[PDB]
Amino acid sequence: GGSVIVIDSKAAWDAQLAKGKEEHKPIVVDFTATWCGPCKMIAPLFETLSNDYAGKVIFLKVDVDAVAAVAEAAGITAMPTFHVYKDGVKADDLVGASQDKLKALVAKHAAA
Repeated sequence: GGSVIVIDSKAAWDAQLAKGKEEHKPIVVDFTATWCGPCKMIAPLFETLSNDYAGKVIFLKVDVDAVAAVAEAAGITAMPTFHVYKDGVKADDLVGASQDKLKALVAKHAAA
């Protein structure tokens, strides 16, 4: 629908990071899992934020169990974990289900 893009493979992962680099837009990733309770609780917000920032920020969702290769490379240990990517590299992160911190993180990078 143009909101959250579900990553299903490493190939998709690489294509999306490249997209952020080509469009010069920051990417915010939600590393989650079906067994993660707090992840289930913050997902509604991540989606809303994706509607609120459509066109300014690209939102990706990675199910760690479904795409182990990306999860491992990303260095994930606790859920949920949020990463910000710019020009193809990790630029910032947030770990935990803090709604107030998630909002601040997105707003911060939506700017400059």
